[PDB]
Amino acid sequence: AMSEWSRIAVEFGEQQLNLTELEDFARELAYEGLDPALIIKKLKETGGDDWVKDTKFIIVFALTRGNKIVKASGKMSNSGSKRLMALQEKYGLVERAETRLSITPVRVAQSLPTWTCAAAAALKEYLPVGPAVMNLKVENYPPEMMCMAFGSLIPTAGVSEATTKTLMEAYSLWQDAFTKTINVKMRGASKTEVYNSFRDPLHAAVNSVFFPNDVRVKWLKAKGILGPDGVPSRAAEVAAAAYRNL
Amino acid sequence: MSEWSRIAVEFGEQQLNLTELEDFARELAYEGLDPALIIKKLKETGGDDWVKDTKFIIVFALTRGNKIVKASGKMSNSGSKRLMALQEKYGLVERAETRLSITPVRVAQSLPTWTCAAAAALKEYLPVGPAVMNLKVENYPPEMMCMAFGSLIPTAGVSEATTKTLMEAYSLWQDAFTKTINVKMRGASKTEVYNSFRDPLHAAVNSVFFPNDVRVKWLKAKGILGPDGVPSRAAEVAAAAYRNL
Amino acid sequence: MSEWSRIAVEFGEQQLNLTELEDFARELAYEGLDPALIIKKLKETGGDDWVKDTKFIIVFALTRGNKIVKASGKMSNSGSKRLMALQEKYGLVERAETRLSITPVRVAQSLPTWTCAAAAALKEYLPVGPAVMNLKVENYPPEMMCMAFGSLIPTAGVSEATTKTLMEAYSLWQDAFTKTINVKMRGASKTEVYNSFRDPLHAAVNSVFFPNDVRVKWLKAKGILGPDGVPSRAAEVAAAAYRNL
Amino acid sequence: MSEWSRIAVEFGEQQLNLTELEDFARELAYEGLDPALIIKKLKETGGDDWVKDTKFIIVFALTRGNKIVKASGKMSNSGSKRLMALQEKYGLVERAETRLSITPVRVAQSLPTWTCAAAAALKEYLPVGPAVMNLKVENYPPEMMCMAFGSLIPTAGVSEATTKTLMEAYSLWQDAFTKTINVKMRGASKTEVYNSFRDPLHAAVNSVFFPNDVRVKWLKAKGILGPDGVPSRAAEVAAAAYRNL
Amino acid sequence: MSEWSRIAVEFGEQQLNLTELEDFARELAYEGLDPALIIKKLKETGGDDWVKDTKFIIVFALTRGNKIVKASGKMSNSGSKRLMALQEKYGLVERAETRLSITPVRVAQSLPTWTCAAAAALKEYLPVGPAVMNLKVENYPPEMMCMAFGSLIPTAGVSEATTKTLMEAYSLWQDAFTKTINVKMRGASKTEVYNSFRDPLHAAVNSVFFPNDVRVKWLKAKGILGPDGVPSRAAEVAAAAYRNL
Repeated sequence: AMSEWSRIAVEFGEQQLNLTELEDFARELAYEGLDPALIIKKLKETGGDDWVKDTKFIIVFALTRGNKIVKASGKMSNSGSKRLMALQEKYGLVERAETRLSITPVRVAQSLPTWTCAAAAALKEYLPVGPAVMNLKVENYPPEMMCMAFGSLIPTAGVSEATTKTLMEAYSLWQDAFTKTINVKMRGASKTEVYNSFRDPLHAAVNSVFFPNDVRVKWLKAKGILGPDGVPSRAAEVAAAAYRNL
Repeated sequence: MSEWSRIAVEFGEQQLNLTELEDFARELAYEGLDPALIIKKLKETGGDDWVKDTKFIIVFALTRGNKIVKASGKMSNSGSKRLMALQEKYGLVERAETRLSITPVRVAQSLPTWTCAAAAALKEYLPVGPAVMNLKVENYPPEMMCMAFGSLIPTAGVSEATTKTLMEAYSLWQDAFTKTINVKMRGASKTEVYNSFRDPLHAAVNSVFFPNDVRVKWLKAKGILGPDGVPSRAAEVAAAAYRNL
Repeated sequence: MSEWSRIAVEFGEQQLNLTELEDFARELAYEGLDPALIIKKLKETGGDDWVKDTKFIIVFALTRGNKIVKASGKMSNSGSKRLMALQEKYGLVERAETRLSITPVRVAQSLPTWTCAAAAALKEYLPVGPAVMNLKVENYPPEMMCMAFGSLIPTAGVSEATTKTLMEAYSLWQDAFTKTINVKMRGASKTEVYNSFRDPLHAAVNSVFFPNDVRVKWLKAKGILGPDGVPSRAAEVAAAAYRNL
Repeated sequence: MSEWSRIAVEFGEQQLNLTELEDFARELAYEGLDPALIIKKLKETGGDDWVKDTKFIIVFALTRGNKIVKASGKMSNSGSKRLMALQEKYGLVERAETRLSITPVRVAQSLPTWTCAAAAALKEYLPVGPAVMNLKVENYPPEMMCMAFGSLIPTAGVSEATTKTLMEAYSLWQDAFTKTINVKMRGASKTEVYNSFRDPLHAAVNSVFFPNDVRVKWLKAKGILGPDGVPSRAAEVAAAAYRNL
Repeated sequence: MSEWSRIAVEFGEQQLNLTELEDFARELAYEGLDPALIIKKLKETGGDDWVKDTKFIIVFALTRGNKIVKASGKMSNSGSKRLMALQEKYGLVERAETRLSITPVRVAQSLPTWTCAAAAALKEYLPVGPAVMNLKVENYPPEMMCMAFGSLIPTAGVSEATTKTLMEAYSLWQDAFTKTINVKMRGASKTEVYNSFRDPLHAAVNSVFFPNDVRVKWLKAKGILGPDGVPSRAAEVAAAAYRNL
């Protein structure tokens, strides 16, 4: 009212919302941890042959050591150090995901989710936070869930909303545990504060559409995490309950 | 007494000038932003694309905040490209250092009634949404879930009791926003957290730019103030929640 | 036994010169500011805009502190322009590093009786005012709601308990100030907080720059002392309140 | 339903090569140091002084750790000179960043039977020695009070319960060391403490450089294992005492 | 077994030279200062201003510590100007980097008996004076309220149990000083801060520079030890106080 600027503010408020375009903007700008297609393309293009061989290796590193290439290269066998650093030069691996284009080894593992989670369980005895830590909270925690990549495999279609919620709570057990075990800064945070530090990445993975739900459900059934009826395992239901109970 | 000592004393014998001083106080009192300068800049720069460009900036502020570069690595390709472009185009910055610093949130703050309505329509997208609020109160007004709602609390055409409830109701989200989003506030009391936002909120409320005669109408239309001029039920329960830690 | 050990042994054998020592201690003691240094600089640099300039600088100190650049980003453009102008005009700084360092607050401290009177006149604009204070005690004396008040407590013309009591009342505000305003010292003990301000508070009180015959007269004329030279009701309560954690 | 999506899927559809994988995991597994790399550098560079030089470094590592420069300003003048000489002479560094980095503590780890032997002799000089271990357990084996003892725990020629006990006894010191010395670990949980050394411990216990037959025969000679091949009273009680938080 | 592996094996089958090792350990153990060095530097550099110069330096150390520049900006002009001159004059540093670092406190520690006397005479000027210790203990010995006291604690000329009482009585001031002055030390257990001073204290007490016979005689001349060579009432009380957390 008072100035032309004041009136402009008021009239801008008088407008009517376009709910279809506001939504688009919202999703356009919504959190996103990675573009799996860009990482797979970068990888396959860069290494022609020897890209499946080279990628897997990057995934075992991510699974067992994280993103910290340089510190890690100094604390490993010579051949593993040698190859790791070779692959870093070769793919331009970075230790921190600054932009959409930055290839961290954990982004690599998150981009091939069903291979990673399978490798996780085969290697459960090498994971930084595996059966030891998990088993003393629940009997038989599904080892495929012991990695950053498992959230991409929780489905949102072909299962009940309750099933999807169970899988997230169960998975949160390991998320919360990994964080505490691994993150120095996070030590002493309430259960909610731990949660928030991973709310967004887990959501973006779940509600992502790159890895198709029908493939998820089948994988889940095949691993026993869902029964044939499409509802969680015993172990999942407990892990979920455990997590709801702190 | 040295010559100086004697000056110091004679300086406190002077009569106070209560208008001089008040004027001084207000001129130096914390000020959140110049919305006028912000709107003028966006319009003069954008031409007519400014109205859409703004809405797009406001949605960014609503769901991502101010950290443009960090957030551009964590979105879609369309979002990121458009956002970087709007930044280059308008001179957008991530920190509100000076009065001329155009931050996404300050843009949101300079078009209040749109932002809140957008926030409510985009409520499921907010970093502190109904997921958070509901654990504290059933039916938290979604128009209160954003940084811009502060400008809409009126101080004229409602009682200072109505005003105060709207601010306590609002302080519930201010609290949860801070505690949820920024690490430097872990294990901090309800009086420390309030203090981290005392200054901006009191300045938002007592801003003269966005007029109170519209604030009351808009609140009414949005059911946060009833027709009798008093808060809704959802507000009163929200105030009560905050009053009780 | 040889021969530096001998020098050491023989060194400790000497008789102390208690005066030598006590003078060394006074020279090396904490000192917060040379008020005369301050006032002299202001009066030489600014001519007579100096009396106006100081008030306005003091109001800045009383309501926003020492943070010249951050504050100026967050205030009316009028206030912002005169602040940066006065900074350059007087070489105002943000941190006291040397005795030469002229900060707003030190300026505030160099004209005590004016500062506390304006603190009183502008209670509602203080970052720690009657709001925070009434949650502690009924009627907390407003003149004590600033950094300047310490300089006004008497070490002569009153009983030593009177002095102890004024300082105990004051530490209510001091403690409140720090906790409310220091980002560090958040989960910190009472004495820990007290230790953050003992040395300056003690230095301020024991200062010889501002005469006690004026302090007592002013304190009585403000009612913080009664005519018999003893604390008021609300001062006695404030001490006990500080005493009682 | 995308080119790249279809790639991810059939990718995750591959059979694992459990041997491919086991090998990658081991290659990428945490490795504390390459003792063979270490010995070979000390012996190529040291010629024959190497033995007596190594002994001196191992002694500094045992009693001051790895912080060469800071420690040299706080010791005797001769020991300080000899420190800095051996540093230039062998490229001794303070942090183990690469596999090539030669730290005193690493040097010590590369010769664990000597190191643990000489640690028991130097028990009164150890940062964490018999005073701390006696407030926890009767008769803590002195050979254990060092970073090198982990390598001496065997996985071959003893029961796998023997091994667990030996790791549990040892963790008592390990836990005490980190709490005593690491300013960060202060006020952390027992688990939080165990994690910071779980990895290097398992790598040491599981290394193949220093042979299990020799580890066992040595521990027999030191009575950390009785003739049967099972723990000592002290190991057993020390084990139990670590277990009980 | 093979092949560098075999070197590490035979390296550990080498007999221990306990003469070699004990020497190494002493050369390498913690040392706080060559006080002879310090006195030597001061006498040669200063001729006879040297005696009065040191006295002044020590008063500085006692009441303000080692931070020359920071403190010189918060004292009288007189004291600031003399302090800086002495720093240029003597090459004074604020931090104890190497054995040649002559810090104020290090000067105080080089002339222990003088310092503790000076400390007791200036007890009210000390950063941790009676105000602190008087709450903890009735009549805490003022000579112990400084860093130099530990060199005075005797190891010979008195019983082992007497010594432990002094080290314990003293630690009460040690504990108090560290907690009350170092912020990084806040929120920390008793053992965490004891460790903070354990090495320096041990190094002082066990030093051979200052002869034990003087220590005892001097302790006696102050009533810290009675004529039979035993701790005072104040001594045993303060020790009890310290063992009782």
